Amino acid sequence: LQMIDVHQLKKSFGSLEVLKGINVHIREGEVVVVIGPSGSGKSTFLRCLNLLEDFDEGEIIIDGINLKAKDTNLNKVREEVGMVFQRFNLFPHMTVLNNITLAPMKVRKWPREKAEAKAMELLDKVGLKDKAHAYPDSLSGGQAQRVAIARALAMEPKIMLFDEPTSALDPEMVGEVLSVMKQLANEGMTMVVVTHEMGFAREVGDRVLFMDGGYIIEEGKPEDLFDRPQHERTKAFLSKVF
Amino acid sequence: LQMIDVHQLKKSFGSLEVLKGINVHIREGEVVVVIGPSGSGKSTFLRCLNLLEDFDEGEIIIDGINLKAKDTNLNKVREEVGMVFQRFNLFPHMTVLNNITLAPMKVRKWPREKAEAKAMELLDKVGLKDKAHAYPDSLSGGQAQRVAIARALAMEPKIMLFDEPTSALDPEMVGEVLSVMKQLANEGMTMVVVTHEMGFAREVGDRVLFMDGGYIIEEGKPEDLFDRPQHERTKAFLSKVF
Amino acid sequence: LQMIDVHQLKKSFGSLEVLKGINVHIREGEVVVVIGPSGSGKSTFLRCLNLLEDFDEGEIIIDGINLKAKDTNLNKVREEVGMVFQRFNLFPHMTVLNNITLAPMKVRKWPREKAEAKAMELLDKVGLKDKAHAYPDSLSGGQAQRVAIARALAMEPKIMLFDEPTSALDPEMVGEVLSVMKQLANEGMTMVVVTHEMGFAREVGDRVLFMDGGYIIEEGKPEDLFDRPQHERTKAFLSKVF
Amino acid sequence: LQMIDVHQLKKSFGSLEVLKGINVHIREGEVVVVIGPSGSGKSTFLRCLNLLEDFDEGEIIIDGINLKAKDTNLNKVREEVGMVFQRFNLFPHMTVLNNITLAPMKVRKWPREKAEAKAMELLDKVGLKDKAHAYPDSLSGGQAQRVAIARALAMEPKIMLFDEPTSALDPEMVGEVLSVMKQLANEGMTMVVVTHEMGFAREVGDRVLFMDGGYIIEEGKPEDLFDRPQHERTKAFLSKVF
Ligand SMILES: Nc1ncnc2c1ncn2[C@@H]1O[C@H](COP(=O)(O)OP(=O)(O)S)[C@@H](O)[C@H]1O
Ligand SMILES: Nc1ncnc2c1ncn2[C@@H]1O[C@H](COP(=O)(O)OP(=O)(O)S)[C@@H](O)[C@H]1O
Ligand SMILES: Nc1ncnc2c1ncn2[C@@H]1O[C@H](COP(=O)(O)OP(=O)(O)S)[C@@H](O)[C@H]1O
Ligand SMILES: Nc1ncnc2c1ncn2[C@@H]1O[C@H](COP(=O)(O)OP(=O)(O)S)[C@@H](O)[C@H]1O
Repeated sequence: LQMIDVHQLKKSFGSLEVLKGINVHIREGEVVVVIGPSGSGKSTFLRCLNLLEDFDEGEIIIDGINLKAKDTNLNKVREEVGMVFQRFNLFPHMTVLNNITLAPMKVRKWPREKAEAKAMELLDKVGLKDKAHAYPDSLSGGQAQRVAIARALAMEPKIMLFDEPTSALDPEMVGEVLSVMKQLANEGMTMVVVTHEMGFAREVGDRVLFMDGGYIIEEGKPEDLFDRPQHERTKAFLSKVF
Repeated sequence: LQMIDVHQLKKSFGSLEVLKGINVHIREGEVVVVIGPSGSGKSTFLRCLNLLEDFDEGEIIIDGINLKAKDTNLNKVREEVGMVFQRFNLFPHMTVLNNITLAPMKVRKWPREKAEAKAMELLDKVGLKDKAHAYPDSLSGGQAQRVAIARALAMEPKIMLFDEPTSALDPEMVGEVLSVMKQLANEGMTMVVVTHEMGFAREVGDRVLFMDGGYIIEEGKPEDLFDRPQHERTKAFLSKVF
Repeated sequence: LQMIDVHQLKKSFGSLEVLKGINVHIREGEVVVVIGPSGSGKSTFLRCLNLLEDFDEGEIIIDGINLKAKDTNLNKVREEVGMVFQRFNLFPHMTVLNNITLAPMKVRKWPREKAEAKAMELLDKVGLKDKAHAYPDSLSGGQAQRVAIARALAMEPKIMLFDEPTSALDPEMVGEVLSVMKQLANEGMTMVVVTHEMGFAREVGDRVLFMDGGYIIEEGKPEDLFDRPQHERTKAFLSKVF
Repeated sequence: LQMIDVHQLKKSFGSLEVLKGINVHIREGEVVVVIGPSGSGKSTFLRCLNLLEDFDEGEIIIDGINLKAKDTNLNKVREEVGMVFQRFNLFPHMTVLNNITLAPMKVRKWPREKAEAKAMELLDKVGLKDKAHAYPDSLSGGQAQRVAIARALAMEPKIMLFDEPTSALDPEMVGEVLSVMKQLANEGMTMVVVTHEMGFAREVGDRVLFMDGGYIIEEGKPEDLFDRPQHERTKAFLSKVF
């Protein structure tokens, strides 16, 4: 039924409880956009979904695989979840092409040639096939972020997580990244995107999750939550940032 | 998380097992369209959601109310779920106005004045204000189905069930009913619609459920399931519709 | 002057030269019927006149506007040319009415009321006023093709292109479509029609263009070209529709 | 009559309508400054003039060339319009000289000697003739922006666009760049400058365009618009600036 099933997820960092009982259902092929004030645990939530973070209480089931089960291979689960961070996504001492074939070649044992062809295909999809042999330090922010997306997709994941991938870029470079993300959404990839770009949220998001202080205060279709919020805290957040 | 939660639902008629274990998650505000071969249990399924049919196995929770809770709770489920049939939704020997107010007054103990006011606003919603005092025998099939909707809505339900609502209608009379259902969808009503109007599904439906022989064989976004069906039984059914 | 002026038009799809020097003059109000063997470039020619294809060599002037001039707005020219394809002409997720008012409201900025009123006039003209609120999937081939025509005319174009609009229809629904086309011809609309229905060409065509292998082998009034063709290739082709 | 002619321009990202109908007339030789609240669409507007962004409605004509004209023709627009961004204008891994000659040689097919002669002439223009063989990492931010201008100018554009050209600079380095831009203005260049440097605007601008939420709320001579604004939105923004 769901590609991502989260039940009463709780997470603390010592004395500080960040996630206070998150409940989420995301269907395969759905694009879920997460918004909310800072410190609400948006990034922490993504990190949990990417297995970069252990969790205290709750249950997380990815593609029918409970992360707490005996027979669960967490590295295998980590193979089906791709993630793009706000900033440093590439190894600097590696070329674009090699950054992309590294995991597929190691993890999925693809021969160097099967990996590189797939990488050239993803580079073309993001419009940077000509940068295959360049190093990250020579890319613009917008180009590096697109390559970061190609790299994550090279593992052919079932889910793609995005933690404010454009929040850092200058306005000129924002579109080229969102454009790739939109293209990716039209392809049926299950996506979870933390972002402040409400235009992208409305246009390509299937559902929006309003996270505030460790809780999902409201949930709903973009149109319904942005223009018909049902909770004052939601209207509050939406008004102040407008 | 879900207005309608269905788990491993099974329904048999002694020997005949109509529902072979279906699972469904419908969120508040979603419009779900159900399509599939005859004898697949689509209608029986709806009648289980409305407590019109009892089930042998599985679990059903509507708006947080389990369908196996005390009757007193089941009554609120009954009141909160509205349903429109192929035909026969109105009492033929009763005016349009009286058909609409009957249940609110009798069940919700609403007073005459409040019930009629609501009924009149609803007649405006479906475009049949001037038909308030007419009898069903004086309405076209298209106007009768619209009155059926206003009647189901008079109870202020949180969910609206439609079982092939326009199927008994001439093609010329289908649009006006679909138009009203679309308006209801835009207002955020949780809807479960069993229909053959595929165009309507593409425009108004959030998800489509393909049922075949008592099983939910495929589920997905209308465009995805319609244009790029993944399972063979789905493809087979669509090759007869498209 | 000349509603359509094409000089030495050449078109290639890679190393495949499809049109190799097309020359055509079509004055306003003329109904030009294009015939010829398969793969002659008939559809390609129409695609070019509708700006769906960029051409390699030659000139194309639509109502005095050269498509290669620096001050030419190619989009404004596309607004002037309506097209009806052999098959998929309507958005499946929209009603008949909404299919027709989409471009007029979006492109010509007509308020909903002015667009819908004009859409109803056209629906009536094509005899489908009672289908305004129906969806494409509920239409027969014949009805859908007539709505496709109604839709194209909604933009009030100066030219109407038809790529074998009845070739796909059963012989039962061919009539209603040609009928609308005949009525459109009687109204003075400049038309270009690719068709195999030679009965329509003789009756409504002001001129017939015999295309073969990317060249216009012969041109002339229907009677003259069908009854007394001058080129043996023209006679060869006509004797075979026999 | 206008080097830049913009009519009812609209640009949207889903429901987000960034530009809501902009009309702009800029004559050859005028210097137009654009000011306004963040999110008004100032940068998006400039990106439309340089064919970096595509638009939904209305039309743009640059130097008699329409932006919806054939490509081979749009390339001439791209060549005639230069632009300086707030930060990333140069390739950090190549020298000042090579940065300036790159496009001229690659795009305009200018030979090396001609390209370098022009680059040297332009370096004298911006006052960095001794920086020809330096790398961007050895230039102050102010020197780098002056090189960005020389670089944009090497293509001999008819129009120069500036998107907050000095905004990322220390107040101490803002003057040297404004000085170059002032010189460029005295030379008769058509310029569009999105900037917060009001003093510069009063001296160098022929007109000012105040943008607010996708609209050009007010326009006029710098002194008139700044010192005696007519509209409330204009007054409101200015109370935050002066
Ligand atoms: N590793 C670690 N160790 C200790 N504390 C952490 C850690 N990571 C986050 N935090 C804190 O958790 C809160 C949510 O961070 P989050 O970034 O998830 O909030 P948003 O993404 O909503 S801004 C915020 O105070 C972060 O400072
Ligand atoms: N009361 C009763 N008693 C015995 N059998 C019944 C009964 N009611 C239904 N059936 C049968 O259930 C199947 C699904 O009906 P359903 O109408 O749910 O299929 P669809 O809605 O998909 S056409 C089909 O064979 C119906 O003949
Ligand atoms: N997009 C594209 N890409 C590659 N090739 C194409 C394309 N479109 C057409 N062709 C070919 O051009 C020829 C004429 O097609 P045309 O349909 O114009 O011939 P008729 O209309 O006379 S049957 C025939 O081989 C078509 O296969
Ligand atoms: N690619 C993309 N996708 C979605 N939304 C976008 C995109 N690009 C811009 N926008 C938005 O356009 C608005 C104006 O940006 P503009 O930078 O033109 O405002 P100013 O220059 O006035 S600060 C603002 O909300 C920007 O967030």
